[PDB]
Amino acid sequence: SPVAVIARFMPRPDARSALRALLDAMITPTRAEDGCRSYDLYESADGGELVLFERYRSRIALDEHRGSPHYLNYRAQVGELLTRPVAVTVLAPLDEAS
Amino acid sequence: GMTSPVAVIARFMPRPDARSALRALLDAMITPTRAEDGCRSYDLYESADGGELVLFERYRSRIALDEHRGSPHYLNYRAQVGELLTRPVAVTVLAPLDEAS
Repeated sequence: SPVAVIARFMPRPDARSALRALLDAMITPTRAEDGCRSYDLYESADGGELVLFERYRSRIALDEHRGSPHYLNYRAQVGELLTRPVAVTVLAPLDEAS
Repeated sequence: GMTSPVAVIARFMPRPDARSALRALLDAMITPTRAEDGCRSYDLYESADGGELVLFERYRSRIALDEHRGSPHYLNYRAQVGELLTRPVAVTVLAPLDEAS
């Protein structure tokens, strides 16, 4: 049933701070979603991308996240900060210990 | 720094005929890698579109990742993986900014 997402963000150099702020504001409300198992934020070693790794209980839970007030606000603003669109990969677990 | 936790995303794009072989190769990594003192997690997924297999790995330190990369299981895997794929493994090393316990 459960699902995960990798989302990769390549900010414009002048928009890195704004991107970090936008993603920072997602963490609390997203982790508070009934169907969110985890939601973690990283920077690539080469510093070129911020990466979110997200895990949800079901496809329904992921749909709900994508309709949430916090998500909608983020989605309204994120595109304008990036060199290219968010690279999103939805995942289905094959062997996830938890 | 070197004592700080790290994560790794590794993406694999098998040839269609090699998919079950790749799954078996990656499966064999799971028990010994999770057993590493320094491995926090090591989880296998497939992409929603079925084209990729993806490992998400978390290590207690960069040192632990280096230990992983020197291990007998890793070296066996490294010797064989490329031959199953349409392109080399796509590997990203990650530094946590906000990773919950």
